[PDB]
Amino acid sequence: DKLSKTDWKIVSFTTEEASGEGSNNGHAKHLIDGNIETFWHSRWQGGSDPLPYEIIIDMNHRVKIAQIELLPRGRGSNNPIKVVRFEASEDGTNWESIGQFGFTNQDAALKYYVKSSTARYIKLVIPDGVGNGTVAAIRELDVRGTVVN
Repeated sequence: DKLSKTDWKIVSFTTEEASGEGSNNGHAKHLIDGNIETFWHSRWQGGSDPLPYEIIIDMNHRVKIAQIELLPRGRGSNNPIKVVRFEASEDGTNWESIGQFGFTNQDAALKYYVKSSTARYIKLVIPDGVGNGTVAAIRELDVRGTVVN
């Protein structure tokens, strides 16, 4: 029961790879395009960007969030993210932490049982100081929950 991402938009991001993966891969928008074969990648071409990394998504729906999933690059790639965090916001300005979790570069989705929260906006954070590096790649972010009418 993953929610439809068709209305989701990227608000902002710290870093993406806009050139090195071609026009149709590597960008922040590739996190939410529903395409398993594309991924957001942190910048590598022309040099890296320093941690922390964030990506803010406007779902364009208000959602009571039950779980968030991340689908790793996997496939034997170097993608050594260790720790991820999520934040959520009703209004886009006031943010709450909804949990910190582990990451491993497996092929199956990672399922994150976040703090129960209601939000229009979500934020993926790859923090500094916890042994993450500057190499990060994620095929999909998904949300399980219920749209508020």
